Amino acid sequence: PGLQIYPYEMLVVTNKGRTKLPPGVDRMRLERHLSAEDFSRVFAMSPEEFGKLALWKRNELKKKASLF
Repeated sequence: PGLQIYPYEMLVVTNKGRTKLPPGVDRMRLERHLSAEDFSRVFAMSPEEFGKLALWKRNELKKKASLF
């Protein structure tokens, strides 16, 4: 049960505004939207690298992507 992969930019809100996230988004878990080509290109790590990381490192990274 995972959220559909979004083309990052689909969630990469670049203009404040209380915008609404795609039908089924996870703030603290936005990464679940980043495609493998996006996660790996976003966090320079294998989508998996994350599936094995921690909540902290994950946070320190997600913030690097703005998916936090």
